Amino acid sequence: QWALEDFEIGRPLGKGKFGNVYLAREKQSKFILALKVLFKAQLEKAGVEHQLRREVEIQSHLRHPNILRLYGYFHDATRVYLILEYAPLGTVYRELQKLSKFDEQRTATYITELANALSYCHSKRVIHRDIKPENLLLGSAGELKIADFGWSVHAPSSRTLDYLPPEMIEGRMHDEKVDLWSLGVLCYEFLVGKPPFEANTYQETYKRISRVEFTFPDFVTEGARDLISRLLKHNPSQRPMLREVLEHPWITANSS
Ligand SMILES: O=C(Nc1cccc(Nc2nccc(Nc3cccc(C(F)(F)F)c3)n2)c1)C1CC1
Repeated sequence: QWALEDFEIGRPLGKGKFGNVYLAREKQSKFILALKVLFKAQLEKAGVEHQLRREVEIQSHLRHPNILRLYGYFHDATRVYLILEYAPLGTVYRELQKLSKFDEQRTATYITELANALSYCHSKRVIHRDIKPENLLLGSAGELKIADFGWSVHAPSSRTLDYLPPEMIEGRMHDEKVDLWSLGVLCYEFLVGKPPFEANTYQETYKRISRVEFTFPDFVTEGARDLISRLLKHNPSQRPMLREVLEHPWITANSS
């Protein structure tokens, strides 16, 4: 039975959705971890307790080198506390704005690691549906880790905009092919420095996503163009399997 008294709190890592994440050390063992603090009142108001419950259930039970481990949880009067694996090298989000854009080797490596992780998730009937750079963390060896499971629905079939597929914004039926779409958007954003449907406006981004209207800058190689164009199909059925993505020649040539 964990309590706040069991941990020494350190620097704030991030300022989060429903509260900050802190660096923490467990007192007995000196184990370094991340403490995600969520405010109950704000969870009530947003009405996302189910998604939190699913998140907790999913992340505690899944075991993958490219998925951030969840060790446990506890609460008090005002807060819920998530006890998380600490990822030393931060978010791919910060990494992206620091480097501006990624080279093909770094990108294909990240895509490989994500595809492996999502392939595992999909085999356990878990669909992420909230994949984006700020939910992607880097471990001590720079290995990509899915940070959490977001505030999405995770069932095999269900019904910023930048990372959501056309079937999800149009209120249509959506499945595991959502994560393939997200993989296409990430691959584009990694190479270009911005997501393919980015706009100054929500209403415009919505239009871009629905029309699937994006263009490549000249420096995007044909192998990269081929994978991305395969992933960003309007019709989910047309999107490749994660298995095909892992075998794609551009991935093979460039991934570590
Ligand atoms: O800042 C550094 N590293 C760093 C920044 C931010 C986060 C981490 N690690 C980490 N490990 C486990 C979990 C998290 N979670 C987390 C990190 C950042 C933001 C949020 C959000 F937005 F959900 F609150 C959650 N972060 C590590 C240091 C320069 C390299």
